[PDB]
Amino acid sequence: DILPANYVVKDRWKVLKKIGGGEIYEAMDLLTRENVALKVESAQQPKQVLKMEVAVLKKLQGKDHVCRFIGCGRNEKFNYVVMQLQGRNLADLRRSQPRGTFTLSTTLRLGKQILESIEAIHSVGFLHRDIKPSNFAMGRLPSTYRKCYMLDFGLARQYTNTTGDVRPPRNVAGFRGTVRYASVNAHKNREMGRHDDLWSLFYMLVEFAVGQLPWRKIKDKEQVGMIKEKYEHRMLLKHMPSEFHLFLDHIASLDYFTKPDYQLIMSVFENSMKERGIAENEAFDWE
Ligand SMILES: COc1cc2ncnc(Nc3cccc(O)c3)c2cc1OC
Repeated sequence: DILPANYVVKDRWKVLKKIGGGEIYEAMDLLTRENVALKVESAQQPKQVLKMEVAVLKKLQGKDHVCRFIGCGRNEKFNYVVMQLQGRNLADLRRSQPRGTFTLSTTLRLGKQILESIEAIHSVGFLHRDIKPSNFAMGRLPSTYRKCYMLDFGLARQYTNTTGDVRPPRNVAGFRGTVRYASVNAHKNREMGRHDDLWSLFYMLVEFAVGQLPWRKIKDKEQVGMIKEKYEHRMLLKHMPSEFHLFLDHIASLDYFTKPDYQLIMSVFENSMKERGIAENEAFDWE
């Protein structure tokens, strides 16, 4: 641990505990009195990622589904970022379910919220590249307990320049993220694009509603990729709503350069809800 418990950052943020490990801590804000999330990076670290995380978090201020930026700093021993602390993550909430599945109501409403977060990061010129259940968390306040938040920009990459031109893909781009929700393109070590974050959303939603993915037990990265490539994705949609074939067909047609049709995907969730009598004001499964 970079920071021991009770350490005070800039005479304001007192360390309570390590939440996930850079390193992420729950801290006490001695000025405002609320608890906050505090992420640190050792100043000696070769590849410096938190400077990029701060840039992403700063460009997203105003958009829904992002933590409020509180502060940041650099010092001789560490670099740090302070942000609004969230609550329960989607991976822990799903494993807490009696069958390890969410209802279609929860799944569809989480899908809408995550897609908005995905379109938001893409609208500021970044790819997330690590879309997975544990990188999304519900709020911890009366005003945020039904809002889903996008977390961890440690694997993000700018896909544009200053003029909004799509930057050239590299010939090979070594994939760094998690295996389970990675698209086939990511497994092939090809430059990831906006469609690859949408592929991850698709695998997440299948898992939420079904409780498992076919490659779940496989640990070897290469084996998972080979199963995914050969796997008939239509078979994943057996117990999923019918419109998801439009979601799957659309993302399968995209390439690195092509801007996705976020409204086509959003209609897929909105029409699946409407055709089942699902309302926005509905209670989530953990409630
Ligand atoms: C209570 O649990 C958590 C609460 C969190 N609250 C805020 N941000 C988080 N992570 C985050 C957000 C933005 C960028 C970044 O690098 C990391 C959190 C992570 C948690 O789990 C570790």
